[PDB]
Amino acid sequence: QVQLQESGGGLVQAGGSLRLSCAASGYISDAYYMGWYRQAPGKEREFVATITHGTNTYYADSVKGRFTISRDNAKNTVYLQMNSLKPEDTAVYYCAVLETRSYSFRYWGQGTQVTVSSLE
Ligand SMILES: [K+]
Ligand SMILES: [K+]
Ligand SMILES: [K+]
Ligand SMILES: [K+]
Repeated sequence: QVQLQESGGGLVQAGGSLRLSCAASGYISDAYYMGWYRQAPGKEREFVATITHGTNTYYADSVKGRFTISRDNAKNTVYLQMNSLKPEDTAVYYCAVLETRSYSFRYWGQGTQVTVSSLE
């Protein structure tokens, strides 16, 4: 039903910063989760961060202390601020919504590529 659209991917230096955003085309309950996942070369997709109730967050340990998730409730948009970027953060980043009526359905965006370069 609702369409999720990521923006902000690109090519960034190791140690750099990048901010992704994901806007939904319809109303998302403040009590649903909006989150980020990523899929790196040769690996399965993995959880990155999620947020609900405006400010209640959870991060994968691989990114905790480097990435920040935030959310604008009115605008149905979630954001992923990346700092201290590492080459191992290179991946396609996908935003997702998890409904909390029954925790049974997840909705996915189309993905945005983030490439962290080790070349100086
Ligand atoms: K809160
Ligand atoms: K927390
Ligand atoms: K909303
Ligand atoms: K450089």
